Amino acid sequence: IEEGKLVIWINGDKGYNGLAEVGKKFEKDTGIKVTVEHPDKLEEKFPQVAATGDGPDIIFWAHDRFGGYAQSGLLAEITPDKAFQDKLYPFTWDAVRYNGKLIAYPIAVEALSLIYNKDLLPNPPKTWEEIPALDKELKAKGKSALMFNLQEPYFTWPLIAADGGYAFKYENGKYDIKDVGVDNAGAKAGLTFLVDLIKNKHMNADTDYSIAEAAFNKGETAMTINGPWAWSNIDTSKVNYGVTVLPTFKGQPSKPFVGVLSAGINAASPNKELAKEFLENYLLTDEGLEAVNKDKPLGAVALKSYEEELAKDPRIAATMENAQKGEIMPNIPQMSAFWYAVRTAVINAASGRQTVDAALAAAQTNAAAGSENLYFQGMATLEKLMKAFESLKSFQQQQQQQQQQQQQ
Ligand SMILES: OC[C@H]1O[C@H](O[C@H]2[C@H](O)[C@@H](O)[C@@H](O)O[C@@H]2CO)[C@H](O)[C@@H](O)[C@@H]1O
Repeated sequence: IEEGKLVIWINGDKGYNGLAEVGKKFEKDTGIKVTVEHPDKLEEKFPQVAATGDGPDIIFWAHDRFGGYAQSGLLAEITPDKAFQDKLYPFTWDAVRYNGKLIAYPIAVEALSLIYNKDLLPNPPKTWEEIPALDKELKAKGKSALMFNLQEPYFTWPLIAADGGYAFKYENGKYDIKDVGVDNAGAKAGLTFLVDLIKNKHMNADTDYSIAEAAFNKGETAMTINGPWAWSNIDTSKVNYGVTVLPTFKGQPSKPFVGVLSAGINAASPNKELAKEFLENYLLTDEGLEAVNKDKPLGAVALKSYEEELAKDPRIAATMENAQKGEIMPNIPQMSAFWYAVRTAVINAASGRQTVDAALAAAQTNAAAGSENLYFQGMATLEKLMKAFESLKSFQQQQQQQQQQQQQ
């Protein structure tokens, strides 16, 4: 990878130009090309391209995926003096800490909130169960109650989790890597509620990120579930919008997974020296954040000096309310598998393709398995077994036939 550039990948829903403004200031001072890019599904791409001349120097993602990448030795260790570490809240350092080493620089705390249209809904609903009633209402008025991305379990998870669904059990400060609360009763109850919305045409399993965004912005649905990055496009559509706590289900709080947006450094990179300089000296400063937060919000930020300001903004105050009630994502390498399972479990359940009981039954077993790396060789084994057992039945039958034809 050409030394004396910085190539940065960051997800497209994020303030990608805000950050590219920061790579200008850097270029001004250092005279270094900073190239911000946003390829679709970077979380999946990075590991394929890492150790190559087309790897990124820096990669932005929530902390969850980084332990994955860390295990595979794709991230360089970051070694910043404690004076610096004191600039940002510790718990953010905690998120990017794997086998006691730091692997990314924390940037932003992200939690989904309930974004609602203050016109169509003067009062937004305090509970999930209120919502079918509020669709009857707005179905009539040509509108819809609620629309959020079903195609990512990030958004579906707060509901599942709400009656004590969990990914991997935390006990003795470690994650019990074979104990998984996807197919537990409250998780089952969570998903069953959501399928019942789809069953009763109160929501539509088609719904992708784009559509949900269109609908709320174009004033067609009273509610979405999203994070602060979404906020900038809704300002634009001048939709009078509030940003509140997600509603209780079975009178328990919605428990979103809380990502920490984090900037890891490609262990392949020659510019690890520069990468650190950029992130510490330019991005993680009240200037370089304000540069992004203006483009598309970071929501709540790792950097304390700035977050002190942003906290007053009662949207970011509501974002932290949701987080407080939710849970920080594990950063274990198993999360990749867990995510895949639940994506599919929720798809299948909402498409009808599988019962709720059946979908989570699988996600359980598949998440506990640890890796999506075995699906091919597994499915091949499974056929091999199926085809054998069929052969066995076939033989039972030729034998029983052959015995009837000797009794004659
Ligand atoms: O949907 C599963 C998905 O959840 C998380 O991804 C979030 C994350 O908080 C942000 O990076 C933001 O861009 O939106 C994403 C949701 O689509 C996990 O970080 C990710 O691994 C997982 O695939």
